[PDB]
Amino acid sequence: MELPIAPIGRIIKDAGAERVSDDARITLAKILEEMGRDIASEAIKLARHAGRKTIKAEDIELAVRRFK
Amino acid sequence: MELPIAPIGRIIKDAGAERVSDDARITLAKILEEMGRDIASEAIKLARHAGRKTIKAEDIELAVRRF
Amino acid sequence: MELPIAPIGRIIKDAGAERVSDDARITLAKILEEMGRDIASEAIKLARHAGRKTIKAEDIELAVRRFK
Amino acid sequence: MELPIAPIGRIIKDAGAERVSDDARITLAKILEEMGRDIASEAIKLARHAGRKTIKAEDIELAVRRF
Amino acid sequence: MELPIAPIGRIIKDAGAERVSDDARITLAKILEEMGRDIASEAIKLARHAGRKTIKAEDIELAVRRF
Amino acid sequence: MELPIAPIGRIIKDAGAERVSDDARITLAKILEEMGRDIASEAIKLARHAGRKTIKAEDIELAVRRF
DNA sequence: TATGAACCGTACTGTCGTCTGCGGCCTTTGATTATCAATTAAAGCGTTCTACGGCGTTTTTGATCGCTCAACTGTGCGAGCTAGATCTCA
DNA sequence: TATGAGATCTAGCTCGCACAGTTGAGCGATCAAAAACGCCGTAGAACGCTTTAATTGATAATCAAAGGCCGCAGACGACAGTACGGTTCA
Ligand SMILES: C[As](C)(=O)[O-]
Ligand SMILES: C[As](C)(=O)[O-]
Ligand SMILES: C[As](C)(=O)[O-]
Repeated sequence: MELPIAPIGRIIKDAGAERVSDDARITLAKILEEMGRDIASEAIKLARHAGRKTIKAEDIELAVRRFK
Repeated sequence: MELPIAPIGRIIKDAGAERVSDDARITLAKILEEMGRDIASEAIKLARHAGRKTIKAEDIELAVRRF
Repeated sequence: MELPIAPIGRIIKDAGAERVSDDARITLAKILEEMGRDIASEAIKLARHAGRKTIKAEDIELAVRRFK
Repeated sequence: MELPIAPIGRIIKDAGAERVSDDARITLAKILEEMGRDIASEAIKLARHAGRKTIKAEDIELAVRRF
Repeated sequence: MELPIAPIGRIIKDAGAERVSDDARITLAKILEEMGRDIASEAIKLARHAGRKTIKAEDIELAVRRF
Repeated sequence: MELPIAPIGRIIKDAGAERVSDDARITLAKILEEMGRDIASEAIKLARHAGRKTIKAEDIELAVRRF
């Protein structure tokens, strides 16, 4: 669990939530981290397909146009 | 930009990336934050529909199954 | 409708079908052609992400590695 | 090899490809043929589950909802 | 949450678990219930495709093939 | 057969089934129980690998990512 | 990874509450026989679009070079994670 | 509407995110020889179309069976409250 809980809680709060449960925060944390991992994997596959070793923003933006 | 860059960089690195550009990190940050905001909004609408004011984990888990 | 109907009908026949409706054949034709177009499009985006303009088998296998 | 190569090449061309390798055409051919076989099999099982022996469009459209 | 927790806990116990967390029991409960709902839906689609209104064991056994 | 039939029947009913055969209920029961046993076993092996003896929800959530 | 150590947080015994399970009768739906049209297979026709090169040529993909740029030490001020009290919904 | 349940708030104690050069490396460039795709006219093997004709999938109606619903005795899942073996800290 690399992602911190507090900023995500602040996200849910900024979304319009009066009160936010810790379970919701941790859940959204694990979910967002999961999506991050998947998108990262796709971007890596893309960059590796592009003959490059460094992950650029292009790889992320292209990998994100395929769910998740 | 509520989400920090370093942990996300650690995510991309743990995914199998030898080197990661800062632009990629910031991009993935904005993307994850966007998804977070949207999902949070949906969960808020669900919980508000459920007669509750506090966002519980069920609201999140149900909201993510609406993408 | 780029794809011919008869070979696809022969595919359904080779699958184990005693009798095959024409509606089923044309339907499967439109479906397979649709899938083909989608996969081709994805492979094109992948190759275009690369330094190439020509679509190679790698692009096809990678686009099919992320589903139609 | 039930499927012809040329129409599929024309499909890739209609997708927006300037130049297309033969390997890509044959690969996409084998892939589309594979999917065709799988969907056909599923549709056959579907119709066989029913009181019919003939494969109708309904069976295909229902079998394709299994990816 | 239609499914009870205790029998599932007994399942995990019969699997070879010395001690079982309640979170694990509830998790496996919701998961198994989810799978049950999905399989039930598929079986319903199957029986409705078969021109019948009653869900028979055939529909379940065929719906569980997805897999 | 650790799992009860009635709640599963209520699941199939909640899925949209007008009428449900008892054979279908028992079948889905045995299926869900089977999946439960397999997933439980996998989770047990997972927890046994992690240096813990107690099965937590994490082990289940990781075991279900094998299907 | 090994030594403990404080503390979650289980297994536990036992009690209460609900839920299943089951046999009752009934109502509806499941196959089943029989009829009858829908339609799909089989063959044979004509015509098209396949597959196959031969060359001309766009396009790769080699190799080598500055060159931005990401990783990686160390630092300070920021940021989250925690513990406890108070209330606000659940 | 009564009560745990639990989320917000306050404060502070760390924790790791942010940052600034430094060093080294992967990246985009520059042409360049060569794989390799496109073009296109040719021979031919297909797809398509169509009528014969029989197998089939509906329709209709009668029969039997098989869930649904109701209600009851008994099973067992849920729920505190308490010693402790286990987990996750250091
Ligand atoms: C205090 As608020 C912005 O989470 O409603
Ligand atoms: C040759 As083209 C214009 O169909 O990509
Ligand atoms: C005693 As056991 C098989 O439930 O761990």
